[PDB]
Amino acid sequence: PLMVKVLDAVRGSPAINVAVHVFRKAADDTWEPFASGKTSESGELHGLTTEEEFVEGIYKVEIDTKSYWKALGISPFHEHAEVVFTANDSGPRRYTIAALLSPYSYSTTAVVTNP
Amino acid sequence: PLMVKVLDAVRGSPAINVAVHVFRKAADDTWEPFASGKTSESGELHGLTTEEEFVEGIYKVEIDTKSYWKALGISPFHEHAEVVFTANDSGPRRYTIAALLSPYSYSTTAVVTNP
Amino acid sequence: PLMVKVLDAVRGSPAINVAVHVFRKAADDTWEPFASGKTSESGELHGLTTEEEFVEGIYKVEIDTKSYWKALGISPFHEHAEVVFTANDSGPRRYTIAALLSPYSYSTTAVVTNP
Amino acid sequence: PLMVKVLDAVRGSPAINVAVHVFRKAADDTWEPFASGKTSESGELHGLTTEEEFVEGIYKVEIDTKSYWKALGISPFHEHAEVVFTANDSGPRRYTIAALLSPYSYSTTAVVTNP
Ligand SMILES: CN1C(N)=NC(=O)/C1=C/c1cc(Br)c(O)c(Br)c1
Ligand SMILES: CN1C(N)=NC(=O)/C1=C/c1cc(Br)c(O)c(Br)c1
Ligand SMILES: CN1C(N)=NC(=O)/C1=C/c1cc(Br)c(O)c(Br)c1
Ligand SMILES: CN1C(N)=NC(=O)/C1=C/c1cc(Br)c(O)c(Br)c1
Ligand SMILES: CN1C(N)=NC(=O)/C1=C/c1cc(Br)c(O)c(Br)c1
Ligand SMILES: CN1C(N)=NC(=O)/C1=C/c1cc(Br)c(O)c(Br)c1
Repeated sequence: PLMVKVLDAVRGSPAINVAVHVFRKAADDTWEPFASGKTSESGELHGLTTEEEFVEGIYKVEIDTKSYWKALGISPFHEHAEVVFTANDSGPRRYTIAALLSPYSYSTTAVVTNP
Repeated sequence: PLMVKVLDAVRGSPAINVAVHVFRKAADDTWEPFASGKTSESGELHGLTTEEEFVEGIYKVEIDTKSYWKALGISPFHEHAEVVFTANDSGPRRYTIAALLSPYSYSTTAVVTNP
Repeated sequence: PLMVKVLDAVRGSPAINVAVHVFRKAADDTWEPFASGKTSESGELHGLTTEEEFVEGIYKVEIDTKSYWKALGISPFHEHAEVVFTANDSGPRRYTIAALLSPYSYSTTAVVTNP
Repeated sequence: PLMVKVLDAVRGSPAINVAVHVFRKAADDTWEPFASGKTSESGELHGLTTEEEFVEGIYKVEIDTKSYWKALGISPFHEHAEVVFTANDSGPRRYTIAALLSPYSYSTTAVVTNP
């Protein structure tokens, strides 16, 4: 139900080995750890959560962009990219959180499907 | 070797049934028809060409965005989105041409892989 | 030295009356309030800080995109757009933080100039 | 009434000295030259046309992105960025055509205002 995809707009490629941390806003309004991983050779991170565990709520996806650009010898602007959204608030959905990265810019979109 | 993917940034979904026409710049410098199709339920168009036929050159991918937005009752700015690029000019590659659409904006990127 | 500009990709217009909150990372590694305001009729927010006060550090620009869309007869995907970056690490610069908004996507860029 | 602005997502700067060519679709359905220029140090191109001359029609803005990148020690993906749109179909408007450039991606938006 939750997948993250990261692309590199400088090289025209998947962004490989990018670290991702996912949080859920708790009953008390603080950010509780939820899931993490690194992108694959296809720039994708699967297997973050299960349908059962991915209940309605506010989630934060942090994508560690800065370390990615440094490893490539390219000077970056942002510390990371943070995507904060409400999930499943009309019922269970499958989410792809995509990020397209440049050193001084990024784009993020959600593709939300109903099985 | 050539795939086109189209996303809708208003609805957060694949852009389905979007018409695509692909041209190749000919020896004479004019735009010759090459391939066409419509996006699927996943917003993807596969099977445009074969490795054999997809030789080096300048290609144009025209995505008929205007008809897409009209069918949805949303007022659009652009007539279409046109992506013009040189392909295979360091050797054969697999290309994904992605377009993320809004009524008054679009983003396009290429994901270029080497099998 | 710090300006925020916000555009609406649905309407093709400035995003007016968008609330913005700016934080700076403190010596103790928490987010200290730094500046705030709302975008004007041109989608711009000037007058956030002064050259003297805008020293080197990690800054967070929170753009309250959800309320913008909730006001217009949308229900968007994101809670807000956050832009986190290190400022003035090579000396004083002027920063424009731009954001282009759609209901299920946004893009953000920085324009960094040396006066 | 018509302005073009071009930004560089790699450097976080205006894209300076970018060539732009503007065409209008003629009664006979071919592309007639209309206006041209190069972006300034602010990445902007003003003075393309006048209110009197900029009547309703289909316009094409060609932004010569390849030469921009070829000058800088890149070899980009796209030959150019083309933006094709109907102007003034509900009456006279002022248009800013913005483009944010990366080597393998670009985004383009319109800001359309009613003076
Ligand atoms: C379905 N639904 C409606 N109509 N309004 C909601 O807030 C809602 C939430 C929801 C329901 C289930 Br069952 C589920 O597994 C997940 Br996750 C979310
Ligand atoms: C995500 N994205 C953004 N933010 N700008 C884009 O052009 C874009 C494209 C995209 C490309 C592929 Br390929 C893909 O599988 C998915 Br999902 C999205
Ligand atoms: C490989 N190569 C190099 N080094 N410079 C080129 O222009 C080039 C082009 C090319 C070669 C093959 Br065989 C092919 O199937 C495709 Br289509 C493109
Ligand atoms: C100039 N400089 C260099 N070379 N490395 C730095 O970290 C740095 C920081 C800086 C200096 C001044 Br004076 C200033 O007003 C601001 Br604001 C930032
Ligand atoms: C105003 N108007 C309406 N209502 N429908 C149109 O097609 C239209 C076009 C138009 C009118 C003027 Br007078 C003008 O200077 C420019 Br230029 C465009
Ligand atoms: C144009 N644009 C795109 N396509 N993606 C962006 O983030 C973006 C930002 C933009 C930034 C400034 Br500064 C500006 O004056 C204008 Br007019 C637009």
